[PDB]
Amino acid sequence: GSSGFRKMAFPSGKVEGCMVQVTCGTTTLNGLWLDDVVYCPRHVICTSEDMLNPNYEDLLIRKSNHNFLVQAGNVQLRVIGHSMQNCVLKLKVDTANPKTPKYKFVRIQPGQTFSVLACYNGSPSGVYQCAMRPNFTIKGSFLNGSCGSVGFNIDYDCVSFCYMHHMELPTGVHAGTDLEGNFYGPFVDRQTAQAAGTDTTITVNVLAWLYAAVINGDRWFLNRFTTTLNDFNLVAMKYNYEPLTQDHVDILGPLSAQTGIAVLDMCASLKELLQNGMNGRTILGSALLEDEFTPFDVVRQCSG
Amino acid sequence: FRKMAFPSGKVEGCMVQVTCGTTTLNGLWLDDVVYCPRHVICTSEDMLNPNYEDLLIRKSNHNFLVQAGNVQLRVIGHSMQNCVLKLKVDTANPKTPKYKFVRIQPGQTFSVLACYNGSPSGVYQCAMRPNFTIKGSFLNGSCGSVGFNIDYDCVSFCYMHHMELPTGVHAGTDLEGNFYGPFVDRQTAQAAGTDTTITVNVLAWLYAAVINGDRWFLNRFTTTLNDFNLVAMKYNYEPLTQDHVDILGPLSAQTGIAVLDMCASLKELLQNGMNGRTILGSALLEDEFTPFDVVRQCS
Ligand SMILES: Cn1cnc(Cn2c(=O)c3c(=O)n(C)c(-c4cc(C#N)ccc4Cl)cc3n(Cc3cc(F)c(F)c(F)c3)c2=O)n1
Ligand SMILES: Cn1cnc(Cn2c(=O)c3c(=O)n(C)c(-c4cc(C#N)ccc4Cl)cc3n(Cc3cc(F)c(F)c(F)c3)c2=O)n1
Repeated sequence: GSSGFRKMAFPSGKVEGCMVQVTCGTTTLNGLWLDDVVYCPRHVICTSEDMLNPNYEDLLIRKSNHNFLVQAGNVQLRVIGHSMQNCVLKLKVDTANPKTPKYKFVRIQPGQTFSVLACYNGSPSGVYQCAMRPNFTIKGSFLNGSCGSVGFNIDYDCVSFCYMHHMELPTGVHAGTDLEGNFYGPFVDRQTAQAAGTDTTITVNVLAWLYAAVINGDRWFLNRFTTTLNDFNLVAMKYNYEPLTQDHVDILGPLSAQTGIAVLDMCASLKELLQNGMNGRTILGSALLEDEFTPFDVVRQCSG
Repeated sequence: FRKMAFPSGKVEGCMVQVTCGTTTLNGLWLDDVVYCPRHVICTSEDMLNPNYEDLLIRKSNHNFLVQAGNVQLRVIGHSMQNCVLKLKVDTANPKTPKYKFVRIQPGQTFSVLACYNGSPSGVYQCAMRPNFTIKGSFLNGSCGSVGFNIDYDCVSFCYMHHMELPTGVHAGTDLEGNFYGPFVDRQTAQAAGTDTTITVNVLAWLYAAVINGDRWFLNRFTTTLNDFNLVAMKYNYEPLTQDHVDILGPLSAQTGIAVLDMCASLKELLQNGMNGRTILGSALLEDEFTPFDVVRQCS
């Protein structure tokens, strides 16, 4: 049929050119170097004696510039200023990053997707795509030493940084901040076991992925039941799916036009899947309903 | 575990576009040579069965438009090597990474940088299927996009995309222009043969499950390699080679589970099914993570 379907990340080169390593004493993690400032998680100034409940502002006033070792590949960068914005440490260095891309800091909404460049000791190791969960965690793939890896989207030639990785929660999901240092979700940069709120499924993204499945020739789940938007949302909420808004229906328009399947008709298919299950069948090779592709992700991949 | 691509920056810096007339596709610029599919020299009249030798004889350096963005790179020599065109240019790419060309085996995974008009659009992980296709994601204009692995600072290029087959899977060559599989670069009826399951990767996935403490399927037996291979083929699984056994060695050592004991465990799963149980939260056995991917991603 059409031309295949995969989780796809943005090319990571523009972000790779910004990754550095930041060390405080025995403590090492990753930083992001843009112009003459390096941004990283402030937890780097804590020690194991501090980590349970750090007083960051005490820790920082006791710091000197020379306490921070910033390395870009093989070159050591001189720190000539330091400050802290929320949970992000900013180190001013005496040289600009020549590879600084055009960029913006943005705070993303639950449901939106982004790419993550996982790094260790300042070196990029892998790229993958994630979503901000409705409970403001992310289901990433990160190991010890990934602290400071960033998430982003690319538009034309501009990198929108939206995430900086801080921690792994006990359930194995991940928590972090925007680039102003504000956590997504109710989390705190202390080494304490932290639970997230109950998660829900991102309905508009499931619908977008069902439209991808149709574009790829997988149509077994379609039906002719009718639904209104309100009645679809009542069933959705019953199954811990997020509400679908009229803005969602509008954003699904291009996918609906391309496949000739009305958005509310696709909702009636999803309603049936939620009530009856998949009967051990798959959709796009998946046994589960996938909710980490946005409408934009689908269109870009299947039309653009 | 999840599927990760390699950081794509080293390959991004090698992508260019190649145009002949009104036809444009992607090329790879390493040192002073640009590599691209030779299909670029065909017209819509040539496509069913092109005479590539003839079409190339009629080409001169001045007929090829190579661009890095809007910047044209002057072509100073051309040749064809199997199904790849090689265009020598007058500028060595200053972003050339350390690199090798390698030809991979079925089962091996790699990252694809999908590009359109020389501009990278996205990166994803893929496996070479046993039928020598990939289940990629590509649109028209993606011809010449490449697949690669990175080891330390070195980029091992293993795939250059040529075409989509009627089932929507993809076919291409190595960087010496030799197709994976029986495919040819012309618009004919060619079809992917029936595919099979990549046994060595399933085994690596079971090892990953064990490492993470998910070990219910470890049965009390062992098997010979021959008996396992004969049973595997009955379930449309690939037979294991001696090289597969060897690449499983680091996971076998890490878990203390002999390769042939894990084979016996998989044999029971094939013969009996899951009983409704899951492995790593999946009712399905995954066959697109290699033993390297498990090592790479658990560490
Ligand atoms: C398994 N895994 C998956 N993702 C991760 C990411 N990941 C790391 O990369 C990492 C690291 O590299 N490092 C280095 C430290 C660290 C340890 C000490 C000590 N003793 C002091 C400072 C730090 Cl930053 C903590 C880290 N932590 C714990 C942590 C991180 C925080 F920013 C935080 F505010 C908090 F309260 C706790 C972490 O979660 N791990
Ligand atoms: C939906 N989709 C998914 N993957 C793709 C990749 N994809 C392209 O990107 C693409 C392209 O960009 N282009 C430009 C051409 C093209 C057309 C003409 C004409 N007329 C002449 C030369 C070429 Cl290279 C053919 C292409 N083809 C067809 C093709 C490509 C071959 F190299 C080949 F040997 C063959 F016999 C047939 C293709 O498959 N498309």
